[PDB]
Amino acid sequence: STGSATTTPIDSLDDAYITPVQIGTPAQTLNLDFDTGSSDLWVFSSETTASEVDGQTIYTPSKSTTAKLLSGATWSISYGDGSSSSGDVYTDTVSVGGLTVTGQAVESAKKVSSSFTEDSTIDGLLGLAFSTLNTVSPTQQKTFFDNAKASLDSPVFTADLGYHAPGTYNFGFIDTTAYTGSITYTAVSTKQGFWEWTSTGYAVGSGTFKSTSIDGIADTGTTLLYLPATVVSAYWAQVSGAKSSSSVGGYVFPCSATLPSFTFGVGSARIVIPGDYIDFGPISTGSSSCFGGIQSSAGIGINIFGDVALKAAFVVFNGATTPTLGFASK
Ligand SMILES: CNCc1cc([N+](=O)[O-])ccc1Cl
Repeated sequence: STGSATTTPIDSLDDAYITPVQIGTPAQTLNLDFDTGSSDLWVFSSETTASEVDGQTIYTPSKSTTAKLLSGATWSISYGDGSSSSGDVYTDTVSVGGLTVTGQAVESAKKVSSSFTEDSTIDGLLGLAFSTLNTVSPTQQKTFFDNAKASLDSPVFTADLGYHAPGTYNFGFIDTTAYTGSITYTAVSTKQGFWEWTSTGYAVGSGTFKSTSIDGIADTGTTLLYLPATVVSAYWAQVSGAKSSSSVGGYVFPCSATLPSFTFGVGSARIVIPGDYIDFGPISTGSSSCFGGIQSSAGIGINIFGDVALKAAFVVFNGATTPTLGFASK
């Protein structure tokens, strides 16, 4: 089997991407944030505290003839940005782009933190990291991809995120028309439950490539590119007037600037992020200070190849017995 679904930016900045997901019978379609940095499929629901729902579409398990309470199971997750959610668990039929999993754990939110409530466009998350990170207790549950894998034509999914435009998540096949050149594959460590890999270096603009190992995670659920402070300082030093602002929480730059590109290495291959992908717009409405799309990972504890980086590539998440990651230009 295969599936193919379009993923759409939630706003004009590509702050996140949403993908429609069918849950239950008859189908209830919710727009979920596909997150290769976590492993829970959770949704706003008829059980979510009413004051914490503000425009989201909710899953109502009592209206699904295939929903069954997973007795005794609960979940609770905290994300790297300080947001959180928790609740109980149903199993139900879940379909993405024509690919159907029966018995998928659907984690129903009883509580969500304020940043989820305030984002009316995101109805939940669909985790695509390794199932060892799934938070369901006392019986840990499998991700949608892990449940689908045995049925897929090939045990892979691909992320093809757009810049200020829709893109595609495919399951079970590699669309050879969706990228240019060849796909370069690189080793993955699953020890932390992430799609963790090692970039071979970077360049700023037209500058020379610096060969240096940069461990980090491929995370579709993170907006920006978080890299070591040395790398980030070298990037922003090429932008007149750019500075790290403690009050804003990262590097800002004059909105009048033209940003240089940023290149990262994948083995001997190179992925070029155009400068415009690094512009996240005014820090507040009407400001001439703009927020940068490359930020320091110092204090996060891990480097994160988020959407800023991934949207410059066609990315293969190869879930074979020994997982690997593939990157191609596009
Ligand atoms: C932006 N804070 C909530 C949030 C977190 C994530 N996350 O992947 O951690 C995704 C979407 C939202 Cl709306």
